[PDB]
Amino acid sequence: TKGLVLGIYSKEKEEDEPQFTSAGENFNKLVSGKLREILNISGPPLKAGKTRTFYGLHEDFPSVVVVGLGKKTAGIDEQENWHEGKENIRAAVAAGCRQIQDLEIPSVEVDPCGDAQAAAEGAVLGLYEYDDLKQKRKVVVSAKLHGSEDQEAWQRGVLFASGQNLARRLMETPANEMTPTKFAEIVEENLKSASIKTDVFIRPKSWIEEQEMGSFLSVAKGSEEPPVFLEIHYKGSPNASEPPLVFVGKGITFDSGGISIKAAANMDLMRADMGGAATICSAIVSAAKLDLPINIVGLAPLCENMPSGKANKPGDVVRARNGKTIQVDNTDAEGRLILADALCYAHTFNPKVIINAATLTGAMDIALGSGATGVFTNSSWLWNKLFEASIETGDRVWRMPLFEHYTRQVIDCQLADVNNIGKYRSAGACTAAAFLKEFVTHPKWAHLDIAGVMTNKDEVPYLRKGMAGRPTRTLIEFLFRFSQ
Amino acid sequence: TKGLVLGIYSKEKEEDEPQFTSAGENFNKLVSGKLREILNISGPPLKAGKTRTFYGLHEDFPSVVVVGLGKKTAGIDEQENWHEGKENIRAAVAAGCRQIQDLEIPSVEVDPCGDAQAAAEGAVLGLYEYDDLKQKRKVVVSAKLHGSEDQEAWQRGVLFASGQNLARRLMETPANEMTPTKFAEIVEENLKSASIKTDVFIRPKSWIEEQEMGSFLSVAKGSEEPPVFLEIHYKGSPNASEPPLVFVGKGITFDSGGISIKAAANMDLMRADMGGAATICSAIVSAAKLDLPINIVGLAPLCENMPSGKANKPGDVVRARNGKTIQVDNTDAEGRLILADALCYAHTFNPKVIINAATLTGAMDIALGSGATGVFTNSSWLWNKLFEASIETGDRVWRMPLFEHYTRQVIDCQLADVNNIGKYRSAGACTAAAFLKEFVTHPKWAHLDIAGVMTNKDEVPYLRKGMAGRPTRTLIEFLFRFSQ
Amino acid sequence: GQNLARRLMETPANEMTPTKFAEIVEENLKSASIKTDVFIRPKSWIEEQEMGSFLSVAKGSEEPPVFLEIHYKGSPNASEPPLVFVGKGITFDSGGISIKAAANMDLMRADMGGAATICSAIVSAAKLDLPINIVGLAPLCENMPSGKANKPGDVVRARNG
Ligand SMILES: CC(C)C[C@H](N)P(=O)(O)O
Ligand SMILES: CC(C)C[C@H](N)P(=O)(O)O
Ligand SMILES: [Zn+2]
Ligand SMILES: [Zn+2]
Ligand SMILES: [Zn+2]
Ligand SMILES: [Zn+2]
Ligand SMILES: [Zn+2]
Ligand SMILES: [Zn+2]
Ligand SMILES: [Zn+2]
Repeated sequence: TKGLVLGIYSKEKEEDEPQFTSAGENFNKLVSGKLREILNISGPPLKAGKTRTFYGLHEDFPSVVVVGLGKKTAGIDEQENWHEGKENIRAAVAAGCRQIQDLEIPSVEVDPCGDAQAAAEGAVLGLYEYDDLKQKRKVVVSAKLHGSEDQEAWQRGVLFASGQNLARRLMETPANEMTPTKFAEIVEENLKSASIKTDVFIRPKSWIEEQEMGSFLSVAKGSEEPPVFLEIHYKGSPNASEPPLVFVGKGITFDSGGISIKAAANMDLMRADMGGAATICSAIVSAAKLDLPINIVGLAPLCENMPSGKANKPGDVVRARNGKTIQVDNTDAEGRLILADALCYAHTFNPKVIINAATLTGAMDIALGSGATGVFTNSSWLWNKLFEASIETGDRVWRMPLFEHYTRQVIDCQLADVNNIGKYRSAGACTAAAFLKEFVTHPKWAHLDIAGVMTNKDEVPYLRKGMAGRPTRTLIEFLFRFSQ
Repeated sequence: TKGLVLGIYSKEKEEDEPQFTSAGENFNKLVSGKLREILNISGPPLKAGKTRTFYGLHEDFPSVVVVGLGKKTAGIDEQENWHEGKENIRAAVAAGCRQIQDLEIPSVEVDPCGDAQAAAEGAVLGLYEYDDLKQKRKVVVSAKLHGSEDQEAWQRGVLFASGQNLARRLMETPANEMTPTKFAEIVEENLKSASIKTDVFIRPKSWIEEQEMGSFLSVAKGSEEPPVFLEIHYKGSPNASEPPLVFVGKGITFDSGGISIKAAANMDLMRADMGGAATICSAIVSAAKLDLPINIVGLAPLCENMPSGKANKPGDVVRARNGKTIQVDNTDAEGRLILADALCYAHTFNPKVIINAATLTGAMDIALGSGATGVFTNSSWLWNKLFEASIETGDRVWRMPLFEHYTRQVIDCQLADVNNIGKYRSAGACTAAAFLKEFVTHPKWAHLDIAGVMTNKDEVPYLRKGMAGRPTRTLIEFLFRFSQ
Repeated sequence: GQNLARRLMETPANEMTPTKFAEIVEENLKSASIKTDVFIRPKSWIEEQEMGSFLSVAKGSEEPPVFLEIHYKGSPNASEPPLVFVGKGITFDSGGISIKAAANMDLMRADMGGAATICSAIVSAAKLDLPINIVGLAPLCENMPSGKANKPGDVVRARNG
């Protein structure tokens, strides 16, 4: 069995009938108008994101799925902050591919729909499913471009989507399999497979100790699982001495909260508390695959946050790499503790920019949910580059404030230089960002709180229910544009 | 007796000693150098917002309070989105006036500190206290400009500050006194006092019924306190037919939650659930006092949300003025219910702009706290005007997303056209804003969720602990600039 | 028959009041067969019957309570003993003074499901022209908090004493 996905646009006012894409009309012409005739017989027009299946139209394609693409000239929607045409394509193609898979068809050719990269993204992201640990699995589908004219664009989409899917795999995998060491080894193999101009160092606890990363170590000690500090280098610039861009990611492989233990309900989702590490590392792997002409460094402190007879205790005071003391009032505000040391270490590379990502606060989820990643930055130039990249990818970002108003609430501390939780519950994501800022002196730093976009139910049409791997594509796009 | 407040700046690198303002140096000369001498003897220099008191320097001023103003040329802070110099002045003058009041002095003269409007704002906002119901009260202080050169600017500051204090009084007053009827009567007397070019309509229940405002009526019926729909007009434009700007404010005089009853802790603060109505009505009163050349209409639905044998019941379906049905899944999401009807009615005036304010969600507090008012708008032009105005006033605003992503979660409704609570618990402020949007078709609409700025502890230096009346001055400034 | 029960249960409580429920059941039963009788008993009858337990629940709300009594006389022998069906008809359950939590309280509009299922079954039995006598009983009211609602610890007297 071989399937075919074809697109059709919504009818414009002066048109007599809705228009097929170039590929759609070519196929219609090939079958002497039978595609149009059957679509007409089937009833109401196909709206954006909807699908309909026609059988036996051609010997090579027993199953043809037509998908609605919406308005043909849909461009950048100033109200939604994204390119609507691309989002329509990703949604439609994903829907069409899911139908092909339900029919248990192993291979499908996909209409480029006027934007091969967007089409490929919808197909690859849409078909993804983490099922390594199940006996019963859906049929494996091999999606390929229909035609031979937009090969580069199609493959670019496959590459961007594959980067996001690696992130999703890492996030979804249960914590007993996805340990700090396993995560580091998987990232290592993918980066090396991407380019030979790479270096990876899986730093052990002894190195972490030598580096005086006391804040990170305090979180790790409660668990029996060994911690590691992942450091990756991609040497893409023609000039070896060119200052690198540095990415930092929160790698808590499992967050139980520690002594300040979490409630039971849905705690399983905390296996994805290493999402910041997953997204930044995956973006670097993709940049390496594309061979972007830039130097990039990735840093990811990795460990578990568990309760035991040697775990962090509320009230304990720990010393960060930069000498600042931190009062650990709540052991479950552990992300900011491991990031304090990683951010400090990031300055040693004399980077052009420092960008960190973390599933940092439940407050961010209460704030924006899965609508957009929250971005706190001291550089409007940096905010604008991230914003522009998100418009292209559809994986949106939204700016959040970095004000002294919030800093004041974390430096007001009984025992130390800074407290790991604010004096109030208000503005949880903002006080968390203020805490991170006390460990940053760089002029171009951006903190991405991705807690709200950790998962997908049905919000992003082209992602099945599960860990989302967002905003991997936005980081890749940012890197591509920066390199140009 | 009379007190005196004088300013001094932080010393600049090239300067030999910190410099007094023009008024401070004049006073020093008047007392033959005794002020500089005593300040030197007293020790460490005065930093921004700090104060020090000197006695017996002059027969007419037994107590002189010197206040730190910070850097003289501090202008717009690109990281904080406000004019820092003005904020420094407001804080310093407020601290100085509080010291004079603690000394029980009834009159104080205030140094204009290079910006008489900011000085007056610091004095008038800083001294304010709602103490009508207390037997023991602080001395009533009469603040006046030291000198006469900048009297016009001083008077302007007193006006802006008085507008905010009216909002504070309305918000702070207990609900058994500040009923829908009382609120309307106070606004009425203040508006007529401000200008004869005004009209006030205190609409009774019978009018609300004739207007088919079923959503608003459903919230009010649970209580025995009569509801009113306050409608005010300010006819400032030279052209009577010039389209007006319309303001709408949530007026819940007390929110117990109704059948979906609230928890007891701090429920007393719900007496300020009419803050949206207070801020927009006070801004209009001030605009009228300023004699701005524009037409403005203010709309404020007012009622209590109480449990009883005839109160809204979860699952009930009500019909809004536009004919759209609403499923009331949670009776405590009452603000969006009353606003639905007010927003529909706002369109009948064929306005240029529609701006509503409301203490709408606890989620907004979790999102940004008291750092800034959240602004949801379909117009980037409108966002920029509000943002620019906020830089001047110091009472900050921060943009929040108005995406279909959030709309989808409120139109997914079991029984009606729209549900009063989202399908999920994430992004509460965003889903609430989406709900409001279903009752708006205007191209220039802005929704201000002021729940997080309802109160002040000590975040804003120049406001004592209590209801804040934010962001009244930002609305007044927006109106002033719009008229120019 | 099942869909009628679904409609009654799904309809919001501000529309599906004790009075409205009784009126819908009435029109459907009379439509089903002429061998029927419908009694929409008011509060005064409930009081005469000394139904103190039922009355204690209803008083907290301003919505009038009713005791719905329906008969289907299908047996050839008029004196044949009937089968009696009884259904709980709480049109909305807020819990009263022992108030419920907010989450999903909207579903309590279906707390009259017992009344809906037995009354609809009787309507259907009548449509089928079954040769039996049947009586349906449905006490209907809301359970709301107020200044005159049932108070924990209160003692009430049922019809049997
Ligand atoms: C819900 C989730 C994003 C919470 C963070 N892992 P925390 O417990 O470190 O705040
Ligand atoms: C805390 C406060 C802002 C809650 C609103 N009054 P709601 O109960 O109407 O959401
Ligand atoms: Zn995982
Ligand atoms: Zn945690
Ligand atoms: Zn965490
Ligand atoms: Zn009040
Ligand atoms: Zn409420
Ligand atoms: Zn409210
Ligand atoms: Zn019902």
